[PDB]
Amino acid sequence: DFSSIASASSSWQNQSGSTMIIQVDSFGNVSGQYVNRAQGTGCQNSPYPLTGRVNGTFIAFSVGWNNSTENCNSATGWTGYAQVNGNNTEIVTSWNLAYEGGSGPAIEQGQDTFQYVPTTE
Amino acid sequence: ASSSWQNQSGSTMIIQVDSFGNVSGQYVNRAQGTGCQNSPYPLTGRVNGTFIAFSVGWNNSTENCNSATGWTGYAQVNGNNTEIVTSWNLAYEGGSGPAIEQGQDTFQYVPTTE
Ligand SMILES: O=C(O)CCCC[C@@H]1SC[C@@H]2NC(=O)N[C@@H]21
Ligand SMILES: O=C(O)CCCC[C@@H]1SC[C@@H]2NC(=O)N[C@@H]21
Repeated sequence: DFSSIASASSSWQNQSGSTMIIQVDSFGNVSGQYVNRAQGTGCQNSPYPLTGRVNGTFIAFSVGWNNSTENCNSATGWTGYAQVNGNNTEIVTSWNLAYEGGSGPAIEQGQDTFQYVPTTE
Repeated sequence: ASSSWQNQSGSTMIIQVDSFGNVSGQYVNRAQGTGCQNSPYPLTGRVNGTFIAFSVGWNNSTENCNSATGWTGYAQVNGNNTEIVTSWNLAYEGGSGPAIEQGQDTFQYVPTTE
């Protein structure tokens, strides 16, 4: 359960190198900070707030791509589930990125799997 | 600040945008064939200019669908109409195990809930 995650910060990285730090409360809110490091994308290396909801093993969270350091005129939402892989827990997700193309507004699809990262010294 | 929306499926939401770009409200699901219909669910999200993403976990203690959905899109001003064009994913327990369904919703701006 994402309850296991409650009342503590926990960190998570995806295969494109992005990290998020997330707080899950007992009310099922998700708060955190999202550092994007995926190539081909604006808004990298700078923390973006994030908010979402957890229900048991499922989660969905949201980021708007403005934090005052960089604005990419866009937003992303992710939806997925926690699962145990080997003996790591990860979060499997599909995501959409809504942004301003030059042909017009577009919405790009993709997938991201986040691995739990324990705190390091 | 506060506004109501209905999508092609008859589903309804109310959203407040605060001074930090947070979205808050509730979502009432009316899409045929789905769980968790006709019952308020918490909604949270973020906005950025004309773009937005929001999230719901389908759990309220009246009905838990073991389930969560995220939407991402943009508002556009279609004359008298304002719309939110979205794509969504719904992650849920399927028969094989956990799974993720894709779909799309256009939300029409509701002036005064008719
Ligand atoms: O380029 C932008 O408009 C904002 C950054 C985009 C980041 C996307 S969102 C989904 C995918 N997962 C990531 O960690 N980064 C990309
Ligand atoms: O059946 C469930 O697991 C909960 C109901 C989910 C309703 C989906 S979410 C996306 C689409 N838009 C809606 O207003 N309803 C469906």
